[PDB]
Amino acid sequence: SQLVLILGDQLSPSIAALDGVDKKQDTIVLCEVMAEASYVGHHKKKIAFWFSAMRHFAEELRGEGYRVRYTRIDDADNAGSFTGEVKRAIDDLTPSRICVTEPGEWRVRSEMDGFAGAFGIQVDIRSDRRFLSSHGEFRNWAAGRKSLTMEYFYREMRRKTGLLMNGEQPVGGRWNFDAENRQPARPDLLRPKHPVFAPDKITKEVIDTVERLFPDNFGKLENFGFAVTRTDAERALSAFIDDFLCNFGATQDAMLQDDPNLNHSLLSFYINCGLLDALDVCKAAERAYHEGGAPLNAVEGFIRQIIGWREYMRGIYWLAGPDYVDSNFFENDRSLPVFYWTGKTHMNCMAKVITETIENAYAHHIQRLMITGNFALLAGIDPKAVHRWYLEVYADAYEWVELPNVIGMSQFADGGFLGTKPYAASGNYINRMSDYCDTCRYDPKERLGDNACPFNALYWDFLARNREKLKSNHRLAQPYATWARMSEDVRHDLRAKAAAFLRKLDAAALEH
Ligand SMILES: Cc1cc2nc3c(=O)[nH]c(=O)nc-3n(C[C@H](O)[C@H](O)[C@H](O)COP(=O)(O)OP(=O)(O)OC[C@H]3O[C@@H](n4cnc5c(N)ncnc54)[C@H](O)[C@@H]3O)c2cc1C
Ligand code: SF4
Repeated sequence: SQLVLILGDQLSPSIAALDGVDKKQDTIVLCEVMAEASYVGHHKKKIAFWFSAMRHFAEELRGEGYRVRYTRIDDADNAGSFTGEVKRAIDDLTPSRICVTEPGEWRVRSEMDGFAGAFGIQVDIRSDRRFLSSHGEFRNWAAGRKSLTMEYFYREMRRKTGLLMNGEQPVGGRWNFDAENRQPARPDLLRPKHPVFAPDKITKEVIDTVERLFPDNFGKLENFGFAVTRTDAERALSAFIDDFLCNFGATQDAMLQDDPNLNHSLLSFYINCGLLDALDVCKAAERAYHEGGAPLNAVEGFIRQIIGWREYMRGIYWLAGPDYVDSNFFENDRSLPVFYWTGKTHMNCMAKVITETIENAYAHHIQRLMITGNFALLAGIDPKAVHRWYLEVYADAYEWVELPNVIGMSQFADGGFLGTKPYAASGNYINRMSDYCDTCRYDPKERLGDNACPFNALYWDFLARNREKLKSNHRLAQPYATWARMSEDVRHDLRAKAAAFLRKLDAAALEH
């Protein structure tokens, strides 16, 4: 008989490990196991989402006729590790083999590589076919290139899937419509509200348990609205296609104080644990285009984020190896400011985004990149500490997708390995793309003096102190030219102002 192990982010009835299961003799094993349980950064809503999502999946599998062994977070016998739980399961079920789908984390994959020797039983680790490229295919793709860029890989995924393909030509005569998706947005108070799902009996029980076992963890549990069933996740997909997809590209980079969601889909939490399938989501958007529900620049832009970025990050993560997390191109050692955990900062943009993170366990892409990520980059934060924050505070966070977004795209801590450019930006960018500055005590137009937006001096200081490593970068040529034409006294005053702000950070850090 088989022991079929299914992990917390593999909540799909077509997951590879269920291939060829004998429903009457095999047993599916689901275990609420948290290796980092004592890390208080993990958002309470994320933990509640994990476990509620997993308990509904166990019930769904039983309704399908499977035999399911379930261990809760609060079970007295919970061994606290996948190995310990698999050992407890072997004792009950006396299987002749273990089937499991390859995990999405370096550390968990290695642990499972040890099952065969630790238990003396056959172990079959199956390739996770929810991704379009195997590890080997992606490695061979990268070997033929020398400089990796997402856009090359995306073109290959467009051909492999057929999405928005007319034979071997892209639908509409163009591969990518990003150029049309970059304007700022004014508020639109008729934009519909996003779907929320009231907690059912199982979710309320998880919510109470999380409050009881992680009382001092980051984040609020109030107004938990995540879908936790396959059917409700699809209701969230439907809501996005009917209400927001047609305007998705229009506002893709915009930020608004009173609208935390704009036209984003808010489906990442569901795709990443298996309640939605990535290719099914793209096909839904593609259908919307042919039925006239959305324009091409919006549909292609949406699909590019999933079979382009999301599939690319997965390949980068496995190709870069376990020690990618140690990338530190600029040699930063500064710790993460405590206001990333509290929101208690006078920078209005940072305050609002961190607050939304506290309350919702979600922020949309341009806030992760250009607000909290940009600040950490400019401030010279240790990239590993930035990594820990993003992995812990967002409900769609898993290492394989978060790490290449933090190490590569946001912090440039790999020196540009995945092909992006440095996203350093001054307060002038935030003032154009958002209305955060309108109610901020600081002034985005000032770089010196007590009123000045902190991003302005920090932007120049970042460029100045990293000049040897960045001067050849084409996209920074104009900024470095402007810098070299300032007087020595102006350059000196900008760096002294930046030092004074970094000093405020260091003095607070050397409290705790
Ligand atoms: C510092 C940083 C950390 C990030 N951490 C994560 C993370 O932990 N988990 C995560 O899923 N995404 C992460 N991203 C990518 C992106 O910000 C989120 O996927 C997005 O905000 C999810 O919101 P949404 O579902 O409304 O996406 P939408 O704006 O509706 O985008 C549609 C879908 O495309 C995918 N997608 C879009 N952008 C990216 C991207 N850059 N990389 C991978 N997939 C993408 C997601 O599946 C998303 O659901 C990160 C980006 C940055 C800059
Ligand atoms: S002024 Fe500087 S700090 Fe205040 S909001 Fe605009 S960008 Fe953020």
